[PDB]
Amino acid sequence: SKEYHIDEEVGFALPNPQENLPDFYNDWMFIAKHLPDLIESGQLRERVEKLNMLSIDHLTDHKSQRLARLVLGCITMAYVWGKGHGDVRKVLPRNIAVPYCQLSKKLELPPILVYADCVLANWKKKDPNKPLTYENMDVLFSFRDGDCSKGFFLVSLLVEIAAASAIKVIPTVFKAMQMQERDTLLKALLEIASCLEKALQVFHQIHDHVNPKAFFSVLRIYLSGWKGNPQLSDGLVYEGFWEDPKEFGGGSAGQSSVFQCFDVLLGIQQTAGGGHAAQFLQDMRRYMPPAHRNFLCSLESNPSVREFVLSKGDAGLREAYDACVKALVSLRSYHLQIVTKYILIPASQQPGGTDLMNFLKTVRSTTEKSLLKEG
Ligand code: HEM
Ligand SMILES: c1ccc(-c2cnc[nH]2)cc1
Repeated sequence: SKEYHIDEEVGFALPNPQENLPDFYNDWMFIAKHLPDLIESGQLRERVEKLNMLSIDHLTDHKSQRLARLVLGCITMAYVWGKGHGDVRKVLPRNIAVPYCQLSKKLELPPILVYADCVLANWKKKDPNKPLTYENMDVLFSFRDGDCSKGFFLVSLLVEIAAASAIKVIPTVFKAMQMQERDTLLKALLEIASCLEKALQVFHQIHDHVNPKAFFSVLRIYLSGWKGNPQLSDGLVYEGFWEDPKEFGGGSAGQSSVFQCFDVLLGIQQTAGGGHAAQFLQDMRRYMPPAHRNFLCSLESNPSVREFVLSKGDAGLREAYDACVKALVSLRSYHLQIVTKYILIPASQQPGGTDLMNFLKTVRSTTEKSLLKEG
């Protein structure tokens, strides 16, 4: 279980992320902490081009390597996208590309900013004795003033944390199936449903902290990657590390282990078949920390909860199972309504969307298809 790097309180999020690196990395830190100013005044690219190549050896534990990935990922997005108006750099200068690629190799993550960087490791409490609540929290790194990165990253994190309450019930579910403990199983499924239902109320905060225009025209640009992307159609050159340009997708909650883990738990076969949705979410597991992709693989290998419940002729168990599935459907329906507000409407107002909505609707429909009763 410890091999899976799951926290009792914060689940897949990194507990108490580190905020400072060794003084040896001050040159990186200085750029990452001043991105909005450096990007806006046109100083960011020259500063990156001027860095000396720093060795990754003095980053000696997981938390410091994770902070360094966050730093280097944010700087890389700023260097590639610049001021976010379509002037793009196609080559990442060796003095940053090399350590970023070596550090990424060591962490078994791709050399692009991922969800586990900009959400799961990108946070702090304001006051260490107050709860994990939005008002008591902040992000460590933003891209531009007004980009709403705080509201976007933290609300994602707060959903991620609410879902965590359900993760610790998972071994109860499997124990109860194998021990033939019907009441324990039912109580465990109801508890999972309850937490997933709570996570939905958390998502409502998106409307308070994120504004559609800033999201659509700024933050979305900085989180974009270079896979299937016409602005960088062969991907990015990581100078001095690979000879040929490489394609990696940009930051995506398709990379969240929370939602992928409940679909697997419940037998929702989100990654089955050869369709586009299934392959994208399968591919995103490559963008998750290895301990969390290990967790998902081990869930896949357990007896099927859905098969257990379907074979008992037990209405209580069916209804509890269905409450879990329904909770995921309600989350995904609410999320679709967010996407209409934050992407479809802004894109209509500026002087594509259907493929996005069709991906999301495929995943919601696959979830709905798992209901045992029409729920
Ligand atoms: C402004 C708010 C948001 C917008 C515009 C938005 C947009 C999108 C888009 C475009 C995708 C498709 C995948 C991709 O392009 O990378 C997606 C997928 C997804 N988003 Fe969001 N999102 C928002 C907030 C959230 C939050 C707060 C969460 C909670 C962690 C979340 C969880 C998901 C999940 C899990 C997927 C994968 C599909 C699924 O499992 O249903 N999103 N989102
Ligand atoms: C950081 C935080 C959230 C996201 C996201 C939300 N929905 C899809 N991706 C991507 C990066």
